[PDB]
Amino acid sequence: ADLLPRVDIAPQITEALLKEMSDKDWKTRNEGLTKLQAIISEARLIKPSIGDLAPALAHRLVDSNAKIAQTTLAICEQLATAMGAGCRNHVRNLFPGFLHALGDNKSFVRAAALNCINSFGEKGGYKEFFESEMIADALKGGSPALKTELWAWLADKLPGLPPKSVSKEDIHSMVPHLYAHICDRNADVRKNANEAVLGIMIHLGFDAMNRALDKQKPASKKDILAALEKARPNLP
Repeated sequence: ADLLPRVDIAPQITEALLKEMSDKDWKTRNEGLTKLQAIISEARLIKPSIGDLAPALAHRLVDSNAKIAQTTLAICEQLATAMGAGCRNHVRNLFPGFLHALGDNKSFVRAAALNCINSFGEKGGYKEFFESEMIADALKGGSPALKTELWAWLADKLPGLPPKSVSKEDIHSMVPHLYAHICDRNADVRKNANEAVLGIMIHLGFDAMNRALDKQKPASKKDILAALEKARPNLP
């Protein structure tokens, strides 16, 4: 922890607040989030201890009501700012929900989701995103919009992350999806997955990716190998 004065808001995350947040009526859930927003604003800077709030927010990130889901993204961004480095403590709960919102039909929601991701990344470190196959699981069953956004993000971020901040094994888990999506039926997915080849290789290296190609025997081996060969001369 840094040496800033930080308020512990855990005592304010009451059973009643959580119950209101999870009411069957979306307007009532919204009232809960309204109270939550005020709690965070009034504290300004907070400790990482938030009671059972993180799993509660995770459910709201994937709320069946779009307004609630959007409001929750805004609250998570507010939470990141208030918590600073402590936000890494809650990545396992919240990141899957952020990733899922990247698949939204509406660009402003995808943007809010990206902003949450990058806020948590900057404040708590990107290291916690590359664990437990959260990214691979999102890519796996992913909508075209999600795959488009997520490959762009990986292509953008991986080349600038030091190896210590990225689990090699978690990057390995992305490789089958990379090899499929390089050939995706969707032109945006194809473009962005190809752009991510270099970033993946910066962390795994050519030999490991080529071994994966041989072992996994995906379709279009010639095109996958071509992509690996195209990226290699651009490695650091």
